[PDB]
Amino acid sequence: SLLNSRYKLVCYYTNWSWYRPGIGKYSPEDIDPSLCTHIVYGFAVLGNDGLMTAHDTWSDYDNRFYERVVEYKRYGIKVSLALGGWNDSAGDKYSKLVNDPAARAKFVQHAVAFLEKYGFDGLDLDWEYPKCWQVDCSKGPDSDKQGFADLVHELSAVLKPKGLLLSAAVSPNKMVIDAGYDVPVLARLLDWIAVMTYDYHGQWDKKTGHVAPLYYHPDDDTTYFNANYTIHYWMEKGTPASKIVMGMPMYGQSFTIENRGIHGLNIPVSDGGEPGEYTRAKGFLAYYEICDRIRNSGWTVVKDPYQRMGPYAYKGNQWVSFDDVEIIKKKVNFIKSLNLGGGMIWALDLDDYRNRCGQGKHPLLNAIKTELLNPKI
Ligand SMILES: *[C@@H]1O[C@H](CO)[C@@H](O)[C@H](O)[C@H]1NC(C)=O
Repeated sequence: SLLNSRYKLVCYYTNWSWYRPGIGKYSPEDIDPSLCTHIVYGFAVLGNDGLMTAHDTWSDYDNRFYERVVEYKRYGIKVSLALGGWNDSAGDKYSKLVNDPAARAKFVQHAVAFLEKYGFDGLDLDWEYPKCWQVDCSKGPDSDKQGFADLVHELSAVLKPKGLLLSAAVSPNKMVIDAGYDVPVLARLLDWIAVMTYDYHGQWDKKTGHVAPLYYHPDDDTTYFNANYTIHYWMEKGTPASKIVMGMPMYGQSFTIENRGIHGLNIPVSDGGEPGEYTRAKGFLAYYEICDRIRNSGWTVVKDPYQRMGPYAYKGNQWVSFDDVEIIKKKVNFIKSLNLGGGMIWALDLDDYRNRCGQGKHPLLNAIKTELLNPKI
């Protein structure tokens, strides 16, 4: 059992996975509580009044999704609510909040009342990102760093005496870490730091690349776009290993490659990949969409014999990089070897929870749990 282990397994739940057809539909009752130590609910958002509020009132309130996920506390799981996410981070509202001490003071008392009203065990901060709004460091003021650090302190001061948790999902990008994070403050105050060691590469690069490399690859344009660099950088900046939980993607980044008759890494790309039937997002495919293309649509799979990264798969002008069970076990061994706090997944609803691909239900997440519980490194 994971609840008896020395590691966390932090599972993100997404309320919008409900709005998918057929086998892609995901509900709170689909959560498998044997596979997580912590569940984080994505997402609440920052309202126009500077107060945390439900993003989807139809699901979160009218259909009681908050209560139906907090349900899983009865199994010994810690259930947190996440604030923010990529879409909520587009503008300046988080910046406006953290640069105004009076706005922070009002937000903090309301936020803890919000958590206690619905029974949440904690708050997860997912601002992407302080200073570098949606990764553009030219947008925000440097004071976002001190503002966010002070917000974390002020939340911790109210949450911790109540026994409530405080965590944050953070950038894997050296640039963002340098510009937006006061790492020693975050490392001291947060119960864990969920490092989003994925989306290193995607359609925005205009060439193919892996969503979540583990180690440096010779063809990389940087030394630092891999999980091994990222995790060591967080520690070098002052983060104890026990506070770090390493993110792992249950999905792939997809590409429409240019017509040049090649299919490897770093080949020119004209657009994101065609949307999947269930996830409906150009450039994105759930694992259960990827594994069906391999099994039943003849996509060719290319694996790294050195295991610096997971596989990629392609057919025609479509190309996708993702993590398979093999590289997942490698990443979890990495986690154990550095004595990190554990692992994190994005997201529950993107793994093959229905056993559509015949490897068993939740093949990626079960691979993580099995390897976390295996004493051998
Ligand atoms: C992982 O990163 C560490 C610290 O940056 C480095 O010493 C080591 O060479 C890396 N491991 C690889 C590339 O396999």
